[PDB]
Amino acid sequence: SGFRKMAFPSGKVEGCMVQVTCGTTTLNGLWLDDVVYCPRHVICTSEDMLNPNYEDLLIRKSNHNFLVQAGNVQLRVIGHSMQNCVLKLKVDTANPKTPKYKFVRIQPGQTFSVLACYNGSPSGVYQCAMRPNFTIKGSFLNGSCGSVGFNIDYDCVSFCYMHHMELPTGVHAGTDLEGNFYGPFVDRQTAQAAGTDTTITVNVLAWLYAAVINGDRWFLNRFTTTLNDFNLVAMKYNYEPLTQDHVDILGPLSAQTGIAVLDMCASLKELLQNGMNGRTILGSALLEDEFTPFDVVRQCSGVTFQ
Amino acid sequence: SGFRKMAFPSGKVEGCMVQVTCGTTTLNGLWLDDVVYCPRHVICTSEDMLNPNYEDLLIRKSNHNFLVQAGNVQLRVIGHSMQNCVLKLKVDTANPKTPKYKFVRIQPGQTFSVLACYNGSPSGVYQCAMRPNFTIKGSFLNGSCGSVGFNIDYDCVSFCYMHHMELPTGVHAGTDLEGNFYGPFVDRQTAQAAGTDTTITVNVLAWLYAAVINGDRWFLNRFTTTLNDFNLVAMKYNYEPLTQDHVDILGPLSAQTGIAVLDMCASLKELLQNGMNGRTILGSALLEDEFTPFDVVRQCSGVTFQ
Ligand SMILES: CN(C)c1cccc(Oc2cnc(Nc3cccc(O)c3)nc2)c1
Ligand SMILES: [Cl-]
Ligand SMILES: [Cl-]
Repeated sequence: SGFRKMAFPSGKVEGCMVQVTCGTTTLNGLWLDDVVYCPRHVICTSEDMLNPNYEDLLIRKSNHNFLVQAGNVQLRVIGHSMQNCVLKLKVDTANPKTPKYKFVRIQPGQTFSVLACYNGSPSGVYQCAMRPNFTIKGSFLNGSCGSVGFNIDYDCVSFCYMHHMELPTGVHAGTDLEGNFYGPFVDRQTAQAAGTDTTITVNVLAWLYAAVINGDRWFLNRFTTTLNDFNLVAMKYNYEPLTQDHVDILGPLSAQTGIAVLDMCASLKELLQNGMNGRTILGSALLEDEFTPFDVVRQCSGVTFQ
Repeated sequence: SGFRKMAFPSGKVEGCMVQVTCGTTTLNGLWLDDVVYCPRHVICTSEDMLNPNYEDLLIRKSNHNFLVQAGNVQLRVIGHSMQNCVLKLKVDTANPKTPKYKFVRIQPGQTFSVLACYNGSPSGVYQCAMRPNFTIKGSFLNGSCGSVGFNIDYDCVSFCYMHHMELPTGVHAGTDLEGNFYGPFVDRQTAQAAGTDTTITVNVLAWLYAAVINGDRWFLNRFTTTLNDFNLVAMKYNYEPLTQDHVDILGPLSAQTGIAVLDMCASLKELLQNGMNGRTILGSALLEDEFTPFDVVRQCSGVTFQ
């Protein structure tokens, strides 16, 4: 038993991390097969940060201007190109540590592990959720750009995030591995509106199920509700609307606990309308929304999904 | 910026994880050089866990009773012996991925990363604190026994914990890698009292410094406190007493922020007495105590490992 924010083991990703330097600036790159991926603002200086012309800056560069180091071994760069906001440096050697992998663009509300890195060397690993407003709340210092987010299914690493910037609000923004930013953000040193955020309803319900499985049951009540009534409450409390697809995804947790999904929705409704009265759920004094139903099952391997 | 509960990169430890099966009992082992370390209760049957005579059970065991799988390959047990509560299986093949390592017995209040494993395969990684009462509040399901906890310093993995059991209360107990249990616990299926626990006061103060570094400052006040007077309030709220040694350890964080240690104590004194009034610190609605002063500096400094 127990329930803890749990990241994926990072070994497979560690072996892909390298250090990329262009003139002054160093950040991290991801070496897969014979291509290194890194944020394109590596080719930038503070003179250029408010409105970089990335096409012109890249024209001034040549293969040998990109210093790429995998641990202690220097890599030979044989080509470069820009795809959206990432650079792809072709190297003469395929990474012998390349895992089985895919590139994926995740949906808001999905979770992933981040391997925070500096100078191509790993520093730590933690779980993030892609907020509804397409930011993440991580731990990213100077030089952490190019650190990636990922999920592991058996033996395939699905890379879904590369870190590019911290907004003036202190939250974080980045791209998929094709270089496309999550959300409306751009790679320039400017104040940028992140949309209104909201709480990931389906994740709160999954975490309430995890709590019941772990023996925390005080919030269970004698009430039920409708999807429509619940969604009225959710909208009032800045929660994401709950769809039948969400109900469907919560099915296996409903089955293990025997608590109908709409009964749990009535429990959540009461928590939102009355607060938690100073009590806790799974060690937390607020309602947690960064565990997916998948995340919960992984840590409660008693429920039946297949 | 940003402060997150962060585990060490787990790659070096993943390469040492194997599966140990004895009869119908499978758990995890740690393969360093030509020895596989695992909990000795792997040799117990269901009906033997009330009061096993491990000496007699081990005598009855033969090398071929221990099936050890390392990925696709099964190792060949050529030796079996017992060191306190850990079983040591000599194998005819040394681990080529053995990292630089030490065995270390940690102190209550210190933190370490746990690599949760099942059937010899790493499942996830998270950060824990050894509680003052020598338990840990982890996330462990059946078969997780043998999962290890560790720290990394530079390039050396310091193994400090091996998981052995879940207490009937749902917290967790284990040994150092010499097989000595942390706390008053023994490896028999008995109800065992874990001592009264306390909050790690030095860690809470370290975490408050982390919040100030990340822009959370509302808790700060212009109140003064003596160490002795703060300890009167701490004892009322089941906080462990703060010593000069603790004050000294927080020095670097006091220097970085310009907030004297005892002034931070005055801040914590108010938070314990009046609570948080619904406000949060670093996203949390309660006081966090699983970050050491080192953890805070390490994170806010970007320290890496290679
Ligand atoms: C997207 N992103 C992170 C980005 C984009 C383009 C250039 C780029 O490179 C920089 C930006 N800023 C600075 N220094 C700096 C110091 C104090 C205040 C200040 O606003 C800026 N140094 C390099 C980063
Ligand atoms: Cl995830
Ligand atoms: Cl630690």
